[PDB]
Amino acid sequence: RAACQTRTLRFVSNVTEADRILLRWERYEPLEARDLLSFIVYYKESPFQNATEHVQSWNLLDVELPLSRTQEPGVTLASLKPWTQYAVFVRAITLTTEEDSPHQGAQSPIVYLRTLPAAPTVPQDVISTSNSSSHLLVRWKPPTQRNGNLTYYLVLWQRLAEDGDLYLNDYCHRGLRLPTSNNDPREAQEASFQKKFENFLHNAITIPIDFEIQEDKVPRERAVLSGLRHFTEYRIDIHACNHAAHTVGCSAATFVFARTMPHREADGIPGKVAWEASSKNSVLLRWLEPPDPNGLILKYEIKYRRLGEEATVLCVSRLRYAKFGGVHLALLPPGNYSARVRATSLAGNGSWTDSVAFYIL
Amino acid sequence: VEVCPSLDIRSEVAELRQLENCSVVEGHLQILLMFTATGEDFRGLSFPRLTQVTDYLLLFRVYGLESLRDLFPNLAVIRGTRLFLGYALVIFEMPHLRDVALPALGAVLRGAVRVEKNQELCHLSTIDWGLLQPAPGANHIVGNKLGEECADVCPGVLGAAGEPCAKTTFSGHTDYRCWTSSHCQRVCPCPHGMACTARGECCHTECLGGCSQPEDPRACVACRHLYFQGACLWACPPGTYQYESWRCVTAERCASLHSSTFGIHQGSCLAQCPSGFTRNSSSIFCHKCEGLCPKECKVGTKTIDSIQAAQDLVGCTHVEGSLILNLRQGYNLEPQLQHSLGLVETITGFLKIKHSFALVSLGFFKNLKLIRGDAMVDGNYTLYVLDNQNLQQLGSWVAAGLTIPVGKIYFAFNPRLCLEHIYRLEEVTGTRGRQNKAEINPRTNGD
Repeated sequence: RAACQTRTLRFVSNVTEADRILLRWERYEPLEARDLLSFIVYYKESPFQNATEHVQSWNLLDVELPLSRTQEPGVTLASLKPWTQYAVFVRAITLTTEEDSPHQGAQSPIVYLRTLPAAPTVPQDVISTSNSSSHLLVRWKPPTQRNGNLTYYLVLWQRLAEDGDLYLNDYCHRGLRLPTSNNDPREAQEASFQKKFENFLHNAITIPIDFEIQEDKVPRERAVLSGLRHFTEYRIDIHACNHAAHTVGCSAATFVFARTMPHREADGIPGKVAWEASSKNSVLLRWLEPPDPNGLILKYEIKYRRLGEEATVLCVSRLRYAKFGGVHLALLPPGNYSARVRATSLAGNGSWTDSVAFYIL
Repeated sequence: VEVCPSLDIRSEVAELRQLENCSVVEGHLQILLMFTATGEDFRGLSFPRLTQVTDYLLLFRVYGLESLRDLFPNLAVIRGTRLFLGYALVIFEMPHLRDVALPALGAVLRGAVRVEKNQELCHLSTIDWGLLQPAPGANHIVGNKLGEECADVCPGVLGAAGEPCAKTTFSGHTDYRCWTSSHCQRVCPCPHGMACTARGECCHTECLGGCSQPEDPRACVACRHLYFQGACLWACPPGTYQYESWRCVTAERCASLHSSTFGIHQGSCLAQCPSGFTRNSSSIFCHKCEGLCPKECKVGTKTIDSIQAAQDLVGCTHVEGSLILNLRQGYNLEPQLQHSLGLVETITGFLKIKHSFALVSLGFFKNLKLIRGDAMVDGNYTLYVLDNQNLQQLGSWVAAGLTIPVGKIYFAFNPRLCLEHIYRLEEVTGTRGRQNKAEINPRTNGD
């Protein structure tokens, strides 16, 4: 019926795409008469260059040869993962009803074709921590789909300015929860939501080209960022890359937000606290703001007390402090008074300064 | 004032320029994936003319954008005719975003709100969604900045920007309601869904979002029920019909808007008539179907290789083209292929079946009645069954049901197809002498 002496079919043209493979081979016209034949193409994903024909594991594909003199048969394999090796070979069928006629089957050598690479998947499991006030340590995992030969990771970190609402407020009333640095130890609708927002990112590419983005390239799956400001938040974008100068580019970012450790003594008050009393029992105390605090200064707490009795505290906002450059203390019994001042920043409480002593008569 | 169909914007702030003259988006507005965007590009960009989005609003990874208070300073109503998985407003993974800030937002007619994974975004507990949505319990607002980690400063409260505004109750909390530190939410005394103005007196009932004069339908900024000729109406005038669930159009206008499958059943000019109704060429109104919808499907030469490749034809009755079945790797495909193919009643072109090793029988063409043969296989063939290793029944679309006007048939290499079935097909087709030997001849089919 079939499977007679076997001929050889040569591939005349191969085209590789990101997820397609176009193939052509010479037109094997049968040594026959008003008969019929067609080809069947076997292709399977084989990482290595060892594979066995005829056998399932393979994926079959029928191709009827066109009825003309030009346009060699050709096929277009589709839905192929990028940067994968595929073993392909074609085989003629040439089923005939002739009584006495050679069958003369034909097939082709197994040929391995590699499809073009594309941008890889976003990095997975990005974690970050701070070991000091000017360093950030970042770790992650390789992308799920490398889509090529992994070469490096593009790391970008951008400084984040504090929101303006902290600047205008009175934090003596309605206090808020202060932020902290980083100390990480370095359902159908939900699935559809994540699937849609992953298909959104599948078409996203990145060209490997108070706010200033600075670039870095890292070979391993870990990075250290140095020279940062103290107690300032940073946004970190991490893209996986491969041969991407001509490819569609690098991956999409996997940004995380990390804050550096507070500076230990950035909230200290410079110089010494001066004063200038008034004849109406009211006294005025002056002190200059810290130049570079941890984020910003929320309030000033001043502790004053008469010589001998208990202590009294007073909270002052930025607005009240800046309205006159200091603090007024009125309606007090005459005597010798001692005062200490502290600054409160986003990191937390500051350090008490030296005592200032004055008199009221 | 402007049509402005649904628009997706990506990858460039320049692409955001297609809303210059837009007034009402008759669709969904998407802004996403703007990696190379800074806080300077979005500072000088504003679209004050946009005042309504019919479908929904989505924002996804727009870098540099800090607030929507400048992008859409006059956006008022989100109709929510269709939803992004039930959400009319989605804001996801937005770096640098600090507040939602839609200061002119009047209502979200239908759909929930999803504001997730914006690490720098707060001012979300200072807004009551009860004065915006009718069912605020479906909102999904998690993953943002910690609620107690930022000061949701409203223009009133403590020493702030200035004049305060009213406070309501949303989830058992009586606190100030505000959008940003300067703009704060708008309320006014009258029953729900009654838009008001600067004077505080709320406008006509049909108004929505806002107005300019009270108790004047022509002065509304957004029509609650229907819109026509700069006025808000409970229903369209008798000479017009609804369109996109939001405006009134004449018959010829909505006929031109879809230029063949449109219909005006139940006073609503849709794009495809619903189930149970259809129209072909008469006056455009989806009258009730007799017993089934004669869906017509046009394909050039639809090669079929699997059930998934055949699910396209689901529900088709008249096929304008040819079918080329080739099912080799399947197993017991008859019940699966009956659902897809089997409502077909006429094939204008040819029918070919090659190398179908998985097809035990051709019984999934039960309603097939005619194969005219307009598209005709080379060699003067219309029915071309070739190389079917196990094909026994050849279906039941026989006994005077079948009719092939032109073109011959061709059966070859069907060992298990007994010649009795082929000869019965020849008899019921009414054309037996059309073919000749070696086209049906044994030693190939019928062993």
